[PDB]
Amino acid sequence: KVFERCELARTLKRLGMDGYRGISLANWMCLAKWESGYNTRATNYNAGDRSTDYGIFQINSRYWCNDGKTPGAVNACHLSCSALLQGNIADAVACAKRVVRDPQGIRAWVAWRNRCQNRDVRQYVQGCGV
Amino acid sequence: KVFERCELARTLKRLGMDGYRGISLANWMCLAKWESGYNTRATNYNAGDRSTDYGIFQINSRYWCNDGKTPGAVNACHLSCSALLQGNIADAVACAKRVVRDPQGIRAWVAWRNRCQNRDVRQYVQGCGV
Amino acid sequence: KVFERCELARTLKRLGMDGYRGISLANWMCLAKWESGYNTRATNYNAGDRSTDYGIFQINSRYWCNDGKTPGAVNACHLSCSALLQGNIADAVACAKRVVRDPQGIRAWVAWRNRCQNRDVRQYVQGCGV
Amino acid sequence: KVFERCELARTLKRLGMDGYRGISLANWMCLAKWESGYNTRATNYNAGDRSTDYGIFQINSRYWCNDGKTPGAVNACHLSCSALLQGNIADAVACAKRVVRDPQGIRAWVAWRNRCQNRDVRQYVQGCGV
Amino acid sequence: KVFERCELARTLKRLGMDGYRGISLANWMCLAKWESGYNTRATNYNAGDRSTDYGIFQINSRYWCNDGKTPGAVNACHLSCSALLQGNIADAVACAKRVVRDPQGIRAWVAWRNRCQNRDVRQYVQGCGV
Amino acid sequence: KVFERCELARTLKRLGMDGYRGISLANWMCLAKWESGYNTRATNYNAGDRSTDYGIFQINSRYWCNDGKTPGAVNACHLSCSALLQGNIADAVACAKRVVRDPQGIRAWVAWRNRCQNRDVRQYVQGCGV
Amino acid sequence: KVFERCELARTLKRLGMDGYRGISLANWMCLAKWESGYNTRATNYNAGDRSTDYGIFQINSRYWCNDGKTPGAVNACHLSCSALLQGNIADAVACAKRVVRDPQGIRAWVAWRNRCQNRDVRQYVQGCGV
Amino acid sequence: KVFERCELARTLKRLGMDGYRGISLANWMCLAKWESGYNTRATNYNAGDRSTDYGIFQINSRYWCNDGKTPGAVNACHLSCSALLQGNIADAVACAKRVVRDPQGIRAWVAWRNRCQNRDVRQYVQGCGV
Amino acid sequence: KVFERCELARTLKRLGMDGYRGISLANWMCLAKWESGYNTRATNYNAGDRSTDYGIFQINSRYWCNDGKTPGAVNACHLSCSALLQGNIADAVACAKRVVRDPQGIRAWVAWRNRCQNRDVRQYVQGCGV
Repeated sequence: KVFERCELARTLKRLGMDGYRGISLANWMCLAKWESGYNTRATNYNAGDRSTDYGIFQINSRYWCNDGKTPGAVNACHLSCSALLQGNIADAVACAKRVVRDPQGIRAWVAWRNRCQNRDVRQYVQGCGV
Repeated sequence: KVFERCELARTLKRLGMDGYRGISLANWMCLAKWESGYNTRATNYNAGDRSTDYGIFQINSRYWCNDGKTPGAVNACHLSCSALLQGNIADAVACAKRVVRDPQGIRAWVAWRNRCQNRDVRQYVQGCGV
Repeated sequence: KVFERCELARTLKRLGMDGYRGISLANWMCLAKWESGYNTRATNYNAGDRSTDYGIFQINSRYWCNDGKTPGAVNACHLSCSALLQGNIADAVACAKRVVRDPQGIRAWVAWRNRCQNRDVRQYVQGCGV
Repeated sequence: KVFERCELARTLKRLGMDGYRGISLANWMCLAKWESGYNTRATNYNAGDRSTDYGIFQINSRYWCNDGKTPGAVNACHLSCSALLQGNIADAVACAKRVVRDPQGIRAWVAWRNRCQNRDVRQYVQGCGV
Repeated sequence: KVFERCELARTLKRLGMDGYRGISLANWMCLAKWESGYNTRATNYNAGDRSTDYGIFQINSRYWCNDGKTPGAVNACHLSCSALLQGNIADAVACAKRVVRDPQGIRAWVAWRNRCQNRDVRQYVQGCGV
Repeated sequence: KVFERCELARTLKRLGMDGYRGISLANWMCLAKWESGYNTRATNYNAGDRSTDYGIFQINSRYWCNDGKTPGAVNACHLSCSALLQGNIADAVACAKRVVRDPQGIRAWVAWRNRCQNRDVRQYVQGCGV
Repeated sequence: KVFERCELARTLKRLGMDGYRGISLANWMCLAKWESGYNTRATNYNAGDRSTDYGIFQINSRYWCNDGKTPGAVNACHLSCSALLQGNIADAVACAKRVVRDPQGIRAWVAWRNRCQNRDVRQYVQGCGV
Repeated sequence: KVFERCELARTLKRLGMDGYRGISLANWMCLAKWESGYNTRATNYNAGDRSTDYGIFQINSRYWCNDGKTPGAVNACHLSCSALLQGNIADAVACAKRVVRDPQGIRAWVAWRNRCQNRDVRQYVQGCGV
Repeated sequence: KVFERCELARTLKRLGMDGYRGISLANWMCLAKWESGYNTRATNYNAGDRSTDYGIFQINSRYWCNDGKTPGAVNACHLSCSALLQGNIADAVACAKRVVRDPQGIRAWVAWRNRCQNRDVRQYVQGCGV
């Protein structure tokens, strides 16, 4: 028997949660491969009120670029005049007899098992409990 | 028997949750492969009121680019004059005899099993409980 | 027998939930492959009132670009003069004898099983409980 | 026998839920492949009142682009002069002898089984319960 | 026998739900493939009153573009002068001897089974219960 | 029996959580390979109020670049005139007889198992408990 | 029996958590390989209020670069005129008969097991407890 | 029995946590290989209020570079005119008959096991406890 | 029995944590190989308020470089005119019949085990405890 009685108080004006605006979860995972890279800000834990962050506060830019006006026989396969961009330029240009991405192989992800769990995600106010 | 009695109080004016605006969940997962990369801000945990963030607060840009006016025989397969863009430029251009993406292979995802679970996602206020 | 009696109070003016505006769920998943990348903001957990975020607060841009006026024999297969865009430019241009995407393979997703579960998604106020 | 009696109070003025505007669900899933990427904001959990977010607060843009006026023999297969766009430009242009997308393969999704479940999605107020 | 008696109160003025404006559901799923990507805002959980969001608060744009006036032999297969658009430009242009989309393959979705379930979606107020 | 009685107080004016704006989770993982690199800020833990960070506070740039005007026979496979960009330029250009990425191999991810767990993610206020 | 009674006080005006804006988690992991390198700031722990950091406070740059105007037979495979960029330039250019990345090998990730766990992630205020 | 009674005080005005803006976690790991190098600032522990750091406070740069105007037969495979960049230039250029990265070998990551754990991540205020 | 009673005080006005903005963790690891080198600042422990650090306070640079204008037969495989860069230039250029990186070997990471742990990460204020 976890407890005979609670007997918390002889008087009380309230018990419980007012204005609960919180967001709760159990975002745990069980996998074989994760790719979360290629970002401009990442995994930064900032505790405290009135936090602030800026990628670029101010940029007074004037800009000229020329990838053209080329009178030559062959200009090909080229990324050029890229600028003022906040983010990732990935696999931008490819020139090939054959291009492939992520071929999944022969019998390459077979018979893999997961047995992962949690008991509860609970936010509560109780006079006595277990 | 978890408890003989609750006997919490001799007087009370309320018990429970007022104005509950919270969002609860159990977003746990069981998988073999996850790809969540290629972002401009990611996995940043900011505790505290009045938090603020800006990707680019101000940019007074003037800009000229030329990828044309080319009198040459062949200009081909090229990303050019990209600019002022916040995000990801992926697989932008391809020139090939054959192009493929994600071929799924021969017997490449067979007989894989998952047995994953949770008990509850519960936000509550109770006088006594188990 | 979980409990003989509740006997919470001798007097009470209310018990329960007023103005419950919350959104509850069990968004758990069991799968083999997830692709959630290529975003401009992602997985950012901001606790606290009066939070604010801006992708670009202000941009006073003047802009000139030319991908034309080309008197040459062949200008082809090219992404050009892209600008002021917040988001993802993916697989923008392809030039090939053959183009394919996501071929699903031979016997490539066969006999895979899932056995995943949860017990409850419950927001409640009760005097005594189990 | 979970409980002999509830005996919660000798007096009460109410028990239950007033003004319940909440949205409840069990959005759990069991699958083999999920693709939720290519977004401009994603998976951002913002707890707290008076939250605000802007993709672009202000943009005073002046803009000139030219992809034409080309007197050359062949200008072809090209994305050009894209601008001021918030979202995703995917598979925008293709030039090929053959174009295919998502061929589903030979015996490529056969005999796969799911056995996934939940017990309840319940928001309630009860004096005593199990 | 779950309980001998409820005996909740000696006096009561109400029991039940007034003004219930909530929306309840069991949106759980069991499938093999889901594609929910290509959005401009996604999976953002905002708890708290007076939340606000804007895609673009203000844009004072002036704009000139020219994809024409081309005196050349052949201008073809091209997306051009796209602008001020919030959303997705997908598979915009195709030029080919043959174009296909989603061919469903030979015996490619055969004998797949689902056995998924829930017990209840219930919002209730009861004096005692099980 | 964890406790005979709680007997916390003879008088009380409240017990519980007011204005809970916190975000709780169990983001633990069990995997074989993780790639979270290629960022511009990462894993920075900043405790304390009024924290601030800037990627570039101010940049008054004037800029000229030329990758064109080339009268030579063949200019090819080149990234050029990249500038003023905050983020990652990955696999930007490829020129090959064949290009492949992430081939998944023969029997290369087979029979791998996970058995990982947690008991609870719980934020609560209780007079006595276990 | 962990305790006979709590008997904390004869009078009290409150017990619990007000304005909890904290973010809690159990981000522990069990894996075989992690790659978190290639960043511009990393693993910096700054305790104390009013912390500040700048990547580049001010840069008054004037800039000229030329990778063109080349009248020679073959200019190829080259990254050039890169500048004013805060982040990572990885695998920028490749010229080859064959290009591959991350081939996954033969039987190269087979029968690997994880058995990792935690008991709780709990932030709470209780009069007496275990 | 860990304690007969708490008997903390005869009077009290509060017990618990106000304004908790802290971020707690258990980020422990169990693996075989970690690569966290190639950064511009790393593992710097700065205790104390009003901390500040700058990568480059001020740079008044004027700059001219030329990698072109080359009339020679073959200029190839070269990184040139890189400048004013804060971050990592990795694997920038490759010229080869074959290029490979991270081949995963034959039976090279097989039967490896992890059995790692923690008991709790708990921030709390309690009158008496164990 | 760890203690008969706490009997801390006859009067008290508060007990607990106000304004807790701290960030706690258990970042312990168990592995076989770690590579955290190649940085511009590292492992610097600075105790005390008002700490400051600068990579380069001021640089008034004027700069001219030429890697071009080469009329010779073959100029190849060369990093040139690199400048004003704060960070790491790694594996910048490669010219070879074959290039490989990190081949994982034959049976080279097999049967390795970890059994590492911690008991708690706890920040708390309690009248008496164990």
